[PDB]
Amino acid sequence: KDYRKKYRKYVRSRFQCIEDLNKRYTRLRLIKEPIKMELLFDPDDEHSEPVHTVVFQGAAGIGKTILARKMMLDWASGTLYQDRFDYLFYIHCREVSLVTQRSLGDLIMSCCPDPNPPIHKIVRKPSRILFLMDGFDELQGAFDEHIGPLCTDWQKAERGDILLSSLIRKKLLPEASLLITTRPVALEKLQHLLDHPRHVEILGFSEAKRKEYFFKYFSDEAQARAAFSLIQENEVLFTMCFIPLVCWIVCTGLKQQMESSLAQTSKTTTAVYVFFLSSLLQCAHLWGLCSLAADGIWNQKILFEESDLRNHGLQKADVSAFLRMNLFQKEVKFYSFIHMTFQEFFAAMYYLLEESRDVTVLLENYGKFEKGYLIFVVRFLFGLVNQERTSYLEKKLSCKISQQIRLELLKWIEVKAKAIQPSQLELFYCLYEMQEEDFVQRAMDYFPKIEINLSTRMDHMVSSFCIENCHRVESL
Ligand SMILES: CC(C)(O)c1ncc([S@](N)(=O)=NC(=O)Nc2c3c(cc4c2CCC4)CCC3)s1
Ligand SMILES: Nc1ncnc2c1ncn2[C@@H]1O[C@H](COP(=O)(O)OP(=O)(O)O)[C@@H](O)[C@H]1O
Repeated sequence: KDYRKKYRKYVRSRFQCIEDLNKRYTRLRLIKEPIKMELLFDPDDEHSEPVHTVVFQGAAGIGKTILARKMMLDWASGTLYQDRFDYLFYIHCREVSLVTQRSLGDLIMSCCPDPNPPIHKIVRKPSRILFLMDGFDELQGAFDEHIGPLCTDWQKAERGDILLSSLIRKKLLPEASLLITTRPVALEKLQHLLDHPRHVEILGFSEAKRKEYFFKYFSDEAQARAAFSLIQENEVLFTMCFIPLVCWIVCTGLKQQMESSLAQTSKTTTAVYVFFLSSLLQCAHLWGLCSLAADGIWNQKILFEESDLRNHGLQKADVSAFLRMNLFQKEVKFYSFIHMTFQEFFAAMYYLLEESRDVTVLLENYGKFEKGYLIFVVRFLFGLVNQERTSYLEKKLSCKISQQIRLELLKWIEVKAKAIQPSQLELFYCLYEMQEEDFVQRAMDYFPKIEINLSTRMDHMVSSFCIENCHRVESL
C-alpha cells in the first residue's frame, strides 16, 4: 500500500521520456489475431477467466519499446489497469543476462528504486503483477527451447534462460500476467513456450498518424507541411513511414536540409539510412564504429561500457559527439546505438570497408536467434554492395570486397531459392535493397515458383518490384 505508492512515484519519474516528454507519442495501430489497451487482459468468452499472457509482435522500429514505456507511464499515473495491477515490472530484455544466475526475486528487486524492497510483500499477490518483457528478440545469446529443469520457486537462483523460460511458461508465479513484445522473426522461438497467449500485432502508424507525427516533430507548421508533402510525393518514403523509426529518421534528415530546398529521392531502406548518416557528416571513426557494431553483433553485446568503446578507438569527445548526433544512446554507464538497425547497418559496413570479415561464416549464422537473426546485416549488405549507388560514406568502401560479396550473395540466394530461415518475401526485401536489375533478374530466375504472403503495402511494393524483374529468358 505505502510501498505501491513509492514504487508508482518512481515509475512515473523514470518513464517520463522516450529517451530514458511523452507528448511526441503518436497513437500506434494495434490489432488482435482496434484493440483497447485497458481491455487487453479481459476474457472474450473464457467463462470469466482472464488472459495471463499477451504477445505484441511488431517489426523492428515499429514502436514496441515506446508502447511498453507508455504502458508503464499510464499505469503509474492511474490511467491504465488501475484496479487490475498493483505492480508493473519492466524487464528490459537487452539488459538481462541469459547465463548469470538470479532468482525472480532478484529480477523484481532490480526494477525497484531502493536497495531493500519488500519483495515478500510484493509477491504475496502474484495475480496483481504484470511483467512487461520488452524486446524478447533482444535477449543476448542463445535462448534454447530444450532448457531445464523448469523452476517453480521465485526465491531460487537460476540461469537467466531457465528463469525467463520458467516465467514465460507460467511455472514461476503461474497467475501473474505477462506482456511480451517481440519482432515477428523471434515468434517462432517464443510460440513453443507460450501458454494460451492473446496475440496482438503492432501495425505502426496509419496514414493519418504519419501526418500527425510530422506535424508533432516540426514545431513550425510550414516546415511540417513541406516535409509531409515530400513524403506524399515519394511512394517509397510514404509507404515506409508506417514504421515510426523511419518517420524519425526521415524527419531528422529533412531538418538538416531545412537548416541548409527539400528533396529526398531514397528508394531503399539502405538509401534512407545512408541519407540519414550523410546528414551527420561535417566519419573519422568509421572503422571503429563498424568494428564495434560487428563485435557487438557476433559476440552479443548491445550495451557497451566506456571500456568497450575505448577498445575500438572512441575517445571522450568522440562518444559525446556521437551522443549529440543521435548515433549513440545513453542507457541506465552503458551506451548503445540509437537503434539496433543502426548497429546492424554498421556491422554490414564492416564487411565492405577498405583500409572486413568472412561473409560465408556470417551467412551460415543467418536466421539464428543466438546472433540476433542478422536480418538487417544481410539486407544492408545487398543495399551497400549495389555499385549503381554511391555517396561520400560509400566511397570509403572497397569495390574489390563488394564485388566478391556480390557474388557470394547471389550464390546464397540460389541455395535458399532452390531448396524456412529466410522466407521468399524476406529474399524479396533483400533483392529490393539490391535494386540493380542484372543481379535482381539473375536472382529471380532461381525461384521455381512465387510463393508469398503479403500483409502490408510495403510487402506489395517490394514483391511487386521483384516480380516485375522476373521475366523468363525465352518470354515474348
Ligand atoms: C519480412 C519479414 C516478415 O521477414 C519481416 N517482418 C518484419 C521484420 S523485422 N526485421 O523484425 N522488422 C523489419 O523488417 N523492419 C523494417 C525496418 C525498416 C524498413 C522496413 C521494415 C519492414 C518493412 C520495411 C527500417 C527500420 C526497420 S522481418
Ligand atoms: N508511438 C510513437 N510515437 C512517436 N515516436 C515513436 C513511436 N513509436 C516509436 N517511435 C520512434 O521510433 C523509435 C524506435 O521505436 P522503438 O519502440 O524503440 O522500436 P522497436 O522497439 O519496435 O524496435 C523511437 O526511438 C522513436 O523515435
